[PDB]
Amino acid sequence: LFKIRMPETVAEGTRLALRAFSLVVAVDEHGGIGDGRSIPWNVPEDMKFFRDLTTKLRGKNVKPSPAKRNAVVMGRKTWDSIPPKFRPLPGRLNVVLSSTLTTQHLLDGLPDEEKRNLHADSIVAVNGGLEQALRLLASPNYTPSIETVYCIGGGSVYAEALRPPCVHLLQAIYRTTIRASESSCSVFFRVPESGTEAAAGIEWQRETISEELTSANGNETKYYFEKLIPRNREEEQYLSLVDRIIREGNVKHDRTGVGTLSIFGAQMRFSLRNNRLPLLTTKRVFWRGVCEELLWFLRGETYAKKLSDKGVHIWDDNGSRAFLDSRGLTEYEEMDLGPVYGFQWRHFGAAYTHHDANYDGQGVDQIKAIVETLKTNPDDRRMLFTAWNPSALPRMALPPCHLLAQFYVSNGELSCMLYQRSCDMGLGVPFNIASYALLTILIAKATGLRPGELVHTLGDAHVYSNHVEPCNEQLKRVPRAFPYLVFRREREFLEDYEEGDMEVIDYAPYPPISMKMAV
Amino acid sequence: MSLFKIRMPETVAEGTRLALRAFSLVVAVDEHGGIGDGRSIPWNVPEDMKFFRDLTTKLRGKNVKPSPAKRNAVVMGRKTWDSIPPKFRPLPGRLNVVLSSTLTTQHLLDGLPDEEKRNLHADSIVAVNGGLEQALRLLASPNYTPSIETVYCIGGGSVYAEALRPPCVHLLQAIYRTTIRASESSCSVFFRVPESGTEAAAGIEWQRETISEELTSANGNETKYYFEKLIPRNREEEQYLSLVDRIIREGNVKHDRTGVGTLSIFGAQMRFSLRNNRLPLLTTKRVFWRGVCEELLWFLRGETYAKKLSDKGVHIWDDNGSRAFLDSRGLTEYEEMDLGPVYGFQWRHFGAAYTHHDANYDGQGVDQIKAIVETLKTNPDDRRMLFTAWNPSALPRMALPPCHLLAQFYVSNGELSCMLYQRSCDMGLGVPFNIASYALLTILIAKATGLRPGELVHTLGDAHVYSNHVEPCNEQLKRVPRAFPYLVFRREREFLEDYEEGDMEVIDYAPYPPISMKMA
Ligand SMILES: CC1(C)N=C(N)N=C(N)N1c1ccc(Cl)cc1
Ligand SMILES: CC1(C)N=C(N)N=C(N)N1c1ccc(Cl)cc1
Repeated sequence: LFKIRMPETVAEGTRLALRAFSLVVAVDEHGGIGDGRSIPWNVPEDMKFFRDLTTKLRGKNVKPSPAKRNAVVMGRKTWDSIPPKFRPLPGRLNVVLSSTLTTQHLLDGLPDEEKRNLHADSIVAVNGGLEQALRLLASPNYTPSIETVYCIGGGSVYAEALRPPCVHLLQAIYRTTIRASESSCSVFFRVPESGTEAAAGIEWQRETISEELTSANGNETKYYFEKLIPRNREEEQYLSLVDRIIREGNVKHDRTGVGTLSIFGAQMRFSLRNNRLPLLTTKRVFWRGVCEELLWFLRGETYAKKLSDKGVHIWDDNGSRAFLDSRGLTEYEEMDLGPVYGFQWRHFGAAYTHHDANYDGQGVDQIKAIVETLKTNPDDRRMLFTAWNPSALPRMALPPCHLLAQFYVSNGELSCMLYQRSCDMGLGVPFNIASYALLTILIAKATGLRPGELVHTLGDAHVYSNHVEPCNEQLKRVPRAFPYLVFRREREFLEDYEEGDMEVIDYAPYPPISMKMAV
Repeated sequence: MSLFKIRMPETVAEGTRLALRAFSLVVAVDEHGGIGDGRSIPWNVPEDMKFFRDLTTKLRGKNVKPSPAKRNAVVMGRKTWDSIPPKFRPLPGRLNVVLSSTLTTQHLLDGLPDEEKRNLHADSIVAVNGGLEQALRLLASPNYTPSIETVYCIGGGSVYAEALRPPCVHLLQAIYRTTIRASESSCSVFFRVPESGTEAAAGIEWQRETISEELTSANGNETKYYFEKLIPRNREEEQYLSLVDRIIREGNVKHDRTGVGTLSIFGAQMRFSLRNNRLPLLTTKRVFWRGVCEELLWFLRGETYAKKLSDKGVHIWDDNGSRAFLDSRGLTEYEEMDLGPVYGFQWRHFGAAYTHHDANYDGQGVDQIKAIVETLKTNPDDRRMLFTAWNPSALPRMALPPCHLLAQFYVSNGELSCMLYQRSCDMGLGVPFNIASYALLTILIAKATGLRPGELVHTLGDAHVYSNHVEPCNEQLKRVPRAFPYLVFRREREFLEDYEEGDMEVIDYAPYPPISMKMA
C-alpha cells in the first residue's frame, strides 16, 4: 500500500540485448590475417599472449571454472584449424559459429571420450553470426558467469565485429603485428578510421603499443602489440574538470586546516542506454556501496547501521555518539542520522523522533508521486524530488550534498538531472554518478520506460589538496569503455530490490593509484 | 521590522559604484588606416560629416530631441576641439567634454567669440584634466549618469589609442568607422582595431555588425567611401542563441492537454559575468527590466500578493492570480491575486503555515535569505549557502510550483557568484527575464554582504521554445548580439527590503528593435 509496485514490463526495459566483448587478432605488416585461417608465421610469444589474455580472469586469485570463466567466439573454419587433439581451447567456453555443425558434432570430432565428456561443458555451437553469439552470451546462463568474451578469429567474424550493431559492444581490440613478409593473407584487418561513416561514431584509439620485439623462435621475427579502445568522451568530461580544478581552481582552507582547490558550476552528461553503466574506469568505484546506499535511500531509511552491517561504512563518522551530540542530537541512538536523504524523499516534512518509528504514509512521498506521474503524464515539468528541507536540516546529522533530482521523458526514454551543492571530485562524484544512474534505471523499470541520460550539475566542485598528486596520476589514464548493468531477477515492489538482484558486467577499471604509502 | 529586515553594511555602495562609463567611438580613416597627416584632415566628405552629426546627436526612440536632461556626449582631445571653428563651438545638442592638461572649463568658455555665447553654452562644455579614462570616470558620476545617454569618443589619435587599450577598451560598446579612398593622402597616425587572439585585443573579439556598400561622395572628387559598425563579440548572449537554435533544430516536439506545443531539450547551463556593473540583459530582444526589477524586489520582501505588482503596471502574474485560475487549483479561499506561499514567502519564511497574504509572518518559518547574508559575511567558503522555494509540503497551497526553485552562492577573491536551478524554462520570454532577475539578486546580495558581484550560472532543466514562437525566434537568431548594458544605483537603503526600482538604473542598453510581423 505504501510500497511502489513494479509493472509487468519491469524486466523488458533493461534486458541485455547483446553481451559486450573484446577482439583478439594477429596480423602482418600489411594488415593480412591469413587465408582459410593460416598460422605458419607462428610466433610463440603471441600464442602465449593470446593464451594468457583469453584464459585468465581479473580476480588475481580465481581459476577458470564453469561458474566463472572467459569465452572465445570463433568461426567454424577457425575451430577446424585447431588440431583435433588440442580442441577445445582449455579453460574457456568455446563458442563456434556454424550453420551445419552442432554441439554434438563438434564434440565427436574429438579423439578420446574421456574428454568427450570432460569438455561436454566447454563447447557450444551457434547457428548464426557473431551477433547471435553475443545475443546468446547475453542470456542468464552465460551472463555474468562469463567474465569476458573474446572474438578470436575468422575474417568474416572480425568483419561483423567491426560493423554495427556488434561494434557498439566492442570494448577493446588486441592486435599483434608480425613483421614477417608473406602474402598468404587474402583478407585484411581494418579498424574503422575516426570520423568515417564506417566508424559509426566510434573513435578508436591506442591505449598501448609495445616497442618492436624479437621472437625466440629462430627466425628473429619482428613483432609488436597494440591495444585499441573506443574513446570514452563521457569519462573525459570528468577528467577534464578535475584537471581544470587542479590547474585553475581557487585554493581554500577549512576552519580545521583542510585545503581544497575549487571551481563553481559545472555540468556533465552520461548515457544509460542499452544497459550502459557510467562507472568510471580510471579509478575503481565502490559499486556495492553505491547500490546498497541507493536502495537504502529508496526505502527511506535513516539508520546507518543497516549499511554498516553490510560492510558499507560511508556513514560511520557522521553516525557516532560524538558527532551526533556535537549537533545537539542527543536523543538519537548511534547511527541514527535523523530525517536525512531517503527520508525526505519518501516522507518530506514528516516529524522525526527515532529511526524506529513507523513512517508509512507520513509526509510527502515524492518518489511515489513521480512514479505515478511518469506513467500517466510523462511530459509533466514538475517531476522532481528534493532532500533540501530548511525546516529539517537542524535535525539531520548532516545536510544533503546531492539534494535535488528532476526527471524528463522523450521517445520512451527516462532522463534525470541531479543537482549537487558540494562535490568531492576525487571520491564522491564518481560514487554519485553511479547512484543516480542506478536510480534512473530503477525508476525507468518502475514506469515502463527505457533508461536515457543522467545529467549531473555541480555547485562547489573541489579536489582536496592532499589528493592533487594521486589525482594527477589518474589524469594520465585514458578512460576505457564503460561496463553494463543487468538484473539477475526482478521484484514485485521497488523497495524489495537487493544488491544481489543486479550485476555489473565487463567492468575493467585501471589498477589502484600507487600512492607510495612508504618503503 | 528592523531585525526582521536585512540591514545593509556601510560598504553598501562601495562595491557597486560605476568606475568608468561605457562609450562608443566614431572615426574616419583613409584606405591605410591613417586618421590625419598629424592633426589636420584634408578630406571633408559631406556624407561622413552628416553621419557623424546624426549618430552623435540623436537619442534612442525617435521623437525625443536632445536636452540638458537627456543628451549624448562627445569626448575629444584639446587639439580636436581647437580644430572646430570658434563659431561652431561647441557642437550643438551634445555635452562637449574636452581633454586638456592646460585648459580649464572656464578657459574653454573664454575661447568662445562672445559673452552671450558663453552663458548660453556654459552647461554644454566641460574640460577634464586628464586622458579619456579620467573623462569616462567623470561621466560615471551622478551628475552625468544616467543623464548622458551615450558617450562618443570623437577624435585625436591620442584619444583613440587610449580607447583601444585596457582599461578603456573594455567599456567600448561599438566602433563606427568610415573608410575613405583618399588620394595620395599619406598621414602618420594609424587607427587599427586589435585583431582577435592578439595580446593587444585583450580577449576582445571585434566583429562587424554592419558594413555599407561602397558609396560615392557627391563632393568634388567623387570620393569613394563606406561605413562599418564594429562591436565586441558577446559570447555570453551567444550561449542563449545557440541553445535556442539547437532546441528548434533538434528539440523534441510535445503538445500538452491544452494543445500547447513546444520543442524541448533537457539539461543545459550558461554563465554570465556581473563584474564591474555589467548586467546581462539580452540585446537581440529587449527585456522588460522594470518588470524584472519590481518582481525581484517583491520576491525579496517575501510578498505573495500579486496586486502589488499589477498596481505598478507589472501584469506577469495576472493569469496565475485570477479567481478562475485560483479556483482551478482548489484555492477557493484565496483573495484574487493572492498566490499563496509562493517564491519569496518560502525564501523568507520557509515552512511557515499560510492563511492569507495580509497576515503577519514576521519571524515565522526559516528566513533563508537572512541566514545566507550572515554566512556570507562570516564564513564565505561555507558550502551550504543556498535557498529554495521547492517545498513539497506547501506546493498544493501555491498558485503554481516555482520554476526557478533553487539558488546557491559561492565566494572567491571577494566576488559573489550565484547558481540558479530552473526546472522549466521558456527560452523565448521567460529565460531572458530570469537571467536578469538572478543577476539583480546576486548584485543586491553582494551589496548586503560587503562583496563584489561575480558570476551568474544558470542551470536549465526542461528548456523549451513554444511552437508559436518558432518563426519569430528564428528571426531573432539572425541578429548578432551587442555588448551588454550596465546597472548603477542612484541611491542606497538602510535595509534590503527598502530598495525600490527607482533606486537603480540600466544604462547603455541598446537592444535591437521589435521583430517584424505579429500574431505570434
Ligand atoms: C594466436 C593468434 C594467431 N594471435 C592472435 N593475436 N589472435 C588470435 N585470435 N590468434 C588465434 C588464436 C586461436 C585461433 Cl584458433 C586462431 C587465431
Ligand atoms: C566627422 C568625422 C571626420 N567623421 C568621423 N567618422 N568621425 C569623426 N570623429 N569626425 C570628426 C568629428 C568632429 C571632429 Cl571635431 C573631428 C572629427
